[PDB]
Amino acid sequence: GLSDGEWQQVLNVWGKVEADIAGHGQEVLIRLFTGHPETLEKFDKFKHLKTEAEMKASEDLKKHGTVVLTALGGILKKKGHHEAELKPLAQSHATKHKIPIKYLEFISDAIIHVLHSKHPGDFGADAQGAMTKALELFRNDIAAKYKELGFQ
Ligand code: HEM
Repeated sequence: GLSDGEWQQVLNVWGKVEADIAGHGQEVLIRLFTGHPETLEKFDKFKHLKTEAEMKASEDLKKHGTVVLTALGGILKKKGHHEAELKPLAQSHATKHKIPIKYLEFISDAIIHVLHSKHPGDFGADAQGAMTKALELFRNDIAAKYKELGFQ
């Protein structure tokens, strides 16, 4: 649960991402894959990437980063009223991709890391607080659907 002022902060931060969605999306995925190499094994289309240079050169990885962040932005713009947008993603991630909730924690922390890396000194304590709460709400509502499905 976020206040209006907290949502305002989230959507202000999100404007930074929307100026360069592919570059942000690329860096989020590279931070996830290099920091948590087990996550790469869930992607049949990325498991061939052995080095970060290959990851950086991969146009398909940047494309998937765009898909991911576009979906997340659509959810965030709902300011918590996201049941219809979140349900299919929870279902695909539990039943088809088999992504444990732990990896959603990993990508959440990776988003924070990338924001500080690309906007140093311009991602303030209030903005980090509100963005963190929004990612927690997203993860928690996914977790409820995972529990319904019995997925661990
Ligand atoms: C911010 C959280 C994330 C968002 C919003 C997101 C969004 C998406 C979307 C929109 C798709 C395509 C449609 C679908 O299959 O449902 C996708 C595919 C996928 N997601 Fe996620 N995702 C997230 C986190 C993750 C994480 C943590 C992993 C793995 C570590 C992951 C693994 C995948 C895989 C395996 C695919 C299929 C790729 C394909 O083969 O083309 N997702 N995701």
